Amino acid sequence: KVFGITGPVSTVGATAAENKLNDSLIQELKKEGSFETEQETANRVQVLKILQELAQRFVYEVSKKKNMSDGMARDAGGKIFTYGSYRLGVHGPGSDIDTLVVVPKHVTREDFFTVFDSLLRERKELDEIAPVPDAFVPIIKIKFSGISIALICARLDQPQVPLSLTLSDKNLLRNLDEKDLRALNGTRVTDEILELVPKPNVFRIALRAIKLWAQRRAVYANIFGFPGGVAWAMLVARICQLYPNACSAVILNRFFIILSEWNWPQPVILKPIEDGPLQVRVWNPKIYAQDRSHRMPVITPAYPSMCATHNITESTKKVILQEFVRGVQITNDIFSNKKSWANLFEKNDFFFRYKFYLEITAYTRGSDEQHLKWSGLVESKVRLLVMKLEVLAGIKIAHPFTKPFESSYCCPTEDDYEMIQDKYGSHKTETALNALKLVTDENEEESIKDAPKAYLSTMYIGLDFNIKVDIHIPCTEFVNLCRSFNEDYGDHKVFNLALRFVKGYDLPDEVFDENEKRP
RNA sequence: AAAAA
Ligand SMILES: Nc1ncnc2c1ncn2[C@@H]1O[C@H](COP(=O)(O)OP(=O)(O)OP(=O)(O)O)[C@@H](O)[C@H]1O
Ligand SMILES: [Mg+2]
Repeated sequence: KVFGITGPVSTVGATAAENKLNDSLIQELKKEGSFETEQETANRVQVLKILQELAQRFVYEVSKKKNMSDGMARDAGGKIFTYGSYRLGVHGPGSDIDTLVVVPKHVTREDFFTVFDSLLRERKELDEIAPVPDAFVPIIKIKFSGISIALICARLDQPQVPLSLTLSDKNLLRNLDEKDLRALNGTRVTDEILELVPKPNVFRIALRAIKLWAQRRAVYANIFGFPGGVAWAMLVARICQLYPNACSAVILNRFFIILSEWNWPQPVILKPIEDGPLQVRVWNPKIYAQDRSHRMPVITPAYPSMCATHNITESTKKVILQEFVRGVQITNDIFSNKKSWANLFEKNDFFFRYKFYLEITAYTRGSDEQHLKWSGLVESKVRLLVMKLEVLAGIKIAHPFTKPFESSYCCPTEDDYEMIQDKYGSHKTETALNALKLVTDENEEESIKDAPKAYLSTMYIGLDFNIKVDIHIPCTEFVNLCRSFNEDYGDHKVFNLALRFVKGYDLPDEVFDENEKRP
């Protein structure tokens, strides 16, 4: 049993004391809501039934539009595969379902963003929709029967996709567009990770703990330059390979030690990187300057191997490492009977730890869908601002928080919209925004539900200075950069973007939870 | 072609 590219660090098995801490770890995971209910799971499976119905109808309808016979259009098939954390079996109650739609050659992504998009919109169950056709991997994001779904589409080079099709055959990848290869590899990567760990259930528990920890410590969000689900999965998988007989609790301790001691940017790799024909691009820092720039590379096992942490910046690297060091101290303390699992999973203090914050607000006076598009675009560029800021001589760190803050306002007139852009983002002025603000208290209320809305999504970057530092160049670049995608958001009567420098004590109330109090 | 699954 060779798992991975080296032998194990240790084949020593778990002691009674370690197994006791493993039992306690699992109980803390349960208490903290790591595992969804049976009903919640049933709800996911029901969505998957509908998505398959839609996928096949999608392929049939496209086929017919391309003048194929009734019988041939049916034979074209189409199917779905899960991928991501639900397929891996480490999802929680709040996790999305990642769904890959596999379609034959005559069905393209333009079809996906027109016909399949159309089919989703017919559904009474559709709560939200935000198509993102221009992304490294194009996606339709939806909320369906209250469940977040991520939908991507891979076009195979064959006339038919039978329901029985599997993705094991590497021949299926021949000559495929880069975007489709990435799509198919969502599913293939999950399956290979499970193949590459000595004890899948030890791996699953350890990963559930790392997902909870990373969420709590605010080091989980691919979009903002932190590792996402697959990067965290592969990191845990590597530790599992190195300690094949350890319990999950011990894997956590070793995870923090090994990854804090790791000689970054040496890559984390789960299996020898497969060579392909010269037509196919594989992660290789010797050939590609871009790959050489990856700060903490975590490489997917599925051919062709890619880096799952391209978005990591100098600042987010420093934060991840700080958190690993904390993990070492706390897990050691847990194993020496001084601390609890609860201590490890304690919430971050992002909004207490810096003197200064840069506040980024995307405004939309329009539909919820328009706001999802605009705010999604802006959110996707925040890491670019982080990178521009962190290279400025006077900046010690530019630390992005991992989730936007959403709010909406009743906004009957053009003048009201201009007022909202004035008063928001400062605790000094934020009380004046009410009572236009929508709350879970009065949202049911006919006047509130019926009113035109202005929507806000606000992101924060924590700032620490090497010292006033002039930050106008990165900020102005960012403002202008977002505007040009392309002319879709140039209308200032509907879309706006504002950046605000804010000191810690003037941070909005939204930022602090019930248990917490303003500095 | 500034890597939103
Ligand atoms: N940056 C990336 N590099 C490589 N593959 C990725 C990347 N981001 C997403 N994926 C693929 O898409 C899948 C789903 O992405 P998603 O962001 O939903 O993460 P996940 O693993 O499902 O975890 P969770 O949804 O619980 O946060 C991943 O598991 C992975 O296979
Ligand atoms: Mg997911």
